[PDB]
Amino acid sequence: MTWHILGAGSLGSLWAARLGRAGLPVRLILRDRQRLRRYQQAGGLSLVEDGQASLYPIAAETPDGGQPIQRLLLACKAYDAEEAASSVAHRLAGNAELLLLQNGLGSQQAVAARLPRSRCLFASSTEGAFRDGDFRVVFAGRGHTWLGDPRDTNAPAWLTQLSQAGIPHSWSDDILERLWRKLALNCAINPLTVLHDCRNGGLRQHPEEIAALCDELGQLLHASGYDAAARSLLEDVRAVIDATAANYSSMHQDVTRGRRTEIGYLLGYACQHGQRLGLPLPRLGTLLARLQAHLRQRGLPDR
Ligand SMILES: NC(=O)c1ccc[n+]([C@@H]2O[C@H](COP(=O)([O-])OP(=O)(O)OC[C@H]3O[C@@H](n4cnc5c(N)ncnc54)[C@H](OP(=O)(O)O)[C@@H]3O)[C@@H](O)[C@H]2O)c1
Repeated sequence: MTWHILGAGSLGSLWAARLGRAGLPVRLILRDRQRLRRYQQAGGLSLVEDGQASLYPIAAETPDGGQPIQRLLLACKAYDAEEAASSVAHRLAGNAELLLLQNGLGSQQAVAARLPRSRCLFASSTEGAFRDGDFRVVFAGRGHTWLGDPRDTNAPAWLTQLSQAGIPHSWSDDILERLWRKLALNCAINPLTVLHDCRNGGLRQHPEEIAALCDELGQLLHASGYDAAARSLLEDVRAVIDATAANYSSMHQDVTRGRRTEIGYLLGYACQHGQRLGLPLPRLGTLLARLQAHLRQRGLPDR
């Protein structure tokens, strides 16, 4: 019943540390043998909570070696999920279950199609963590993780050992309604924060734009069958603005650091989904066209 962890980043290490320190079998899957040596010279994962650093010596390995994988946590970026899961597709057993921690939509379905003999569970986390070195992660803020599977709504029995490890979670019968809620939340805030180069509190100065975006995002939510999310969206957005008024959004921090943006699974997925239907979403489309041009202007990928 080993917890295999693919993607020893921010969320990946935070999960690996909490699972391993609670006595559960955990195994890190690092990229190559070079990373495995750099991990063994460090001695384990360093977790920083309220300034206090602790060393968790979690066993690690490479994709080629190891035992069969019956439970895998995919904790990489959405644009790397397809390539990550395929690197250990040769070790997946017939009863393997995958926990997909990716943000947005699109990559989860791509992983499910690439691995049809495995069960892919969807997750939506609000926990905060960032890296401060190759094997050092700061537990920046507590949060919650929703779980669920659209095909198989029965909850697995191993949810209890997530509680033992201190990992807050809840099983949702309609997990896609959660992901669409968080996706529409991301589209109304993060693209404008990049184009205007401002904190989330700065969006108060653009109230007409927020209302126009939430309107088109509300139509997209209703056509997707999520009526409750579309009615409360405008007030859900304004609540997040006040709660994170002093913060820079995640997409703003990616562009600032010259990193790739998960746009292809957030605003890009939303504009494509409305096209698959029949909804004209012009303001979301021009917002996407501006954000793509903003990314290309700095040599960053537009997808
Ligand atoms: N971080 C948060 O607080 C947070 C909160 C909510 C949601 N999320 C979502 O969770 C996901 C992960 O975010 P993160 O901040 O944890 O990212 P991150 O810091 O970039 O960690 C991703 C990790 O995956 C590894 N990886 C990528 N492709 C791989 C491959 N093919 N084989 C092996 N390892 C591979 C990377 O290795 P390298 O070190 O070599 O690059 C990296 O360690 C994202 O979709 C994000 O939107 C994150």
